[PDB]
Amino acid sequence: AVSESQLKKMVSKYKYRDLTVRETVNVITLYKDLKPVLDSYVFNDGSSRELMNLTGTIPVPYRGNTYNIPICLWLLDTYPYNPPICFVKPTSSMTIKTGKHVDANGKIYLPYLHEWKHPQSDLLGLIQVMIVVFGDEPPVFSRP
Repeated sequence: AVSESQLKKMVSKYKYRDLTVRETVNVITLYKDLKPVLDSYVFNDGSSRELMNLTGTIPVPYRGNTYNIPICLWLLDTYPYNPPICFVKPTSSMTIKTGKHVDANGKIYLPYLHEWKHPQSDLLGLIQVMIVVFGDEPPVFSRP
């Protein structure tokens, strides 16, 4: 994976670095296709900041098969006290299936994010929710 020393260096400007690093470790230890990456987040204001996101796939059972659903979770620099900004990340070969929990840009909406409160709310709990919702209604299509 990535080490915690590397994670601590990557999120060095975060307000709650040890908590963010611990939750990230737990996620990438469990979901080995999620990778931590530093990238520029384009805010609504127009400003931009360098934030860590978790990007990759999570395993989702759907009607007799397990699908690798591509996602992106952005951690704000006040993580874990504000929720991540979450997207499904379809490849060039994929479409986004919109619905109650997913808009046309791939942004995800869930009661868990709206209701987010630390420490009862965390990235592992969130991913469990995504696995249930996407298991009911896959947010990405790839064939007719």
